[PDB]
Amino acid sequence: LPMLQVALDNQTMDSAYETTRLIAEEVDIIEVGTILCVGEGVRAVRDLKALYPHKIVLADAKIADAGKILSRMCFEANADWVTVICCADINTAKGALDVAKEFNGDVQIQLTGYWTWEQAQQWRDAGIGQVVYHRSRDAQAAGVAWGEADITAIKRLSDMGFKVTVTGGLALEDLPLFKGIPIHVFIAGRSIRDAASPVEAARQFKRSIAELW
Amino acid sequence: SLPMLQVALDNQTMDSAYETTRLIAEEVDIIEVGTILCVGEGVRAVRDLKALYPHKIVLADAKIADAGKILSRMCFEANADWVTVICCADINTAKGALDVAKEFNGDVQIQLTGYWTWEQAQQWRDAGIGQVVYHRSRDAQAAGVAWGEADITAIKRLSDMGFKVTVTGGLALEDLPLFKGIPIHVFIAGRSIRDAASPVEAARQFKRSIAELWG
Ligand SMILES: O=P(O)(O)OC[C@H](O)[C@@H](O)C(O)NO
Ligand SMILES: O=P(O)(O)OC[C@H](O)[C@@H](O)C(O)NO
Ligand SMILES: [Mg+2]
Ligand SMILES: [Mg+2]
Repeated sequence: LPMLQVALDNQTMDSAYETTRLIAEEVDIIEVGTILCVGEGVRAVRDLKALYPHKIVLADAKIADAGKILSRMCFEANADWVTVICCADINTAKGALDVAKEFNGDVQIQLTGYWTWEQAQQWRDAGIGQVVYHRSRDAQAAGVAWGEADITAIKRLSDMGFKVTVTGGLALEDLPLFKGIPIHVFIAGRSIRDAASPVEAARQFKRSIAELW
Repeated sequence: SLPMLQVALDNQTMDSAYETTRLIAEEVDIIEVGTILCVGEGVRAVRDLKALYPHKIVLADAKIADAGKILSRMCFEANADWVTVICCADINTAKGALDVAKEFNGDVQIQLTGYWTWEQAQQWRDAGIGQVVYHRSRDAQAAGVAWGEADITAIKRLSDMGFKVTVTGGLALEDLPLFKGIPIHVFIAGRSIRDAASPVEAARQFKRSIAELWG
């Protein structure tokens, strides 16, 4: 089954803990959001992995350059996975991946904004096994909806051999769009954190995923 | 005008950054909180460095990729003057960051790290972005990528489009003459200042060379 990931897009640890204290055990992966990485720094990764060592922790650092340096910082803070932004030089993804292997972790390419199919082939040739297909929140706010072009692109990435994560303002009702595709992870940030009942929101996601896959 | 000099504080902790700034804060024009320091310490790095050096321009090199308004606002509430947005970001990300920047009488630079297109550049101009950072990736550098002709051509084209262009990426003193004759807004030096035997003298050498080349 597709795993469920909660995005902790919080500015401070105490704000993040307001969410984790409700739903840490209701999800498979705990993401330190980019907002939290910039707010608190990599202590957020160290702290959350110490709290939830049995969970996969993702540092959503969106690394753009200095792949080995920034990756090592996250992995030394005990991240399982790190993100590299899609426009990074290929050597940045390669550098992050080399460090990830030292820690038995993994690298995901975050597909936020502009990227190309040639770049996608480079990631595959470099040994990258995970991509995050992301509808940007700012695109969403400008009226961009999930659509058939997304489903097509997601299928194409899956066929290239990537494990695909899907994210970007996902609501419970969006899940059936992706049916039949071997999605690795669905991320929910707002739709879990900001729900009247975060526990219900997480359980509904898990229920629906179980129903559909 | 002479190109200004910006120090990149790509340190993992505040105390390491201060080992540099206590030497060169008054020897450079712009103090950058490097992406490595934003990730190492969080946005308190911006707040603390601006409190130390409130007369200096402080750049938060956050390389914002999405959530332009939220991430911009965090940096500006920490008293940043400038923030970076990564070149692949949705155009509405750049716009959102710029909207917030205007509230704080700050500014946004697009960081040209990695892959981007001339269509995207026209979009940034049309959105009201007035600065770009032309960057040779350190990982590209380590893979043997040198500065050269194609860079000069693109930097000129960016300047002609109306951007103030910052040049950065493993710059050494010996690289500066490649850019002579171009109205460069800022040169950034991270490693070549921080890691010098004498950071003060490294900064001063950059300043002397710049004054010779653009004087
Ligand atoms: O479900 P959302 O609130 O859209 O958050 C998930 C998304 O993937 C973010 O964490 C993110 O990385 N935005 O850039
Ligand atoms: O002079 P460097 O050590 O290359 O550092 C300057 C560069 O602009 C970095 O701060 C950076 O942003 N790298 O992505
Ligand atoms: Mg995220
Ligand atoms: Mg920088």
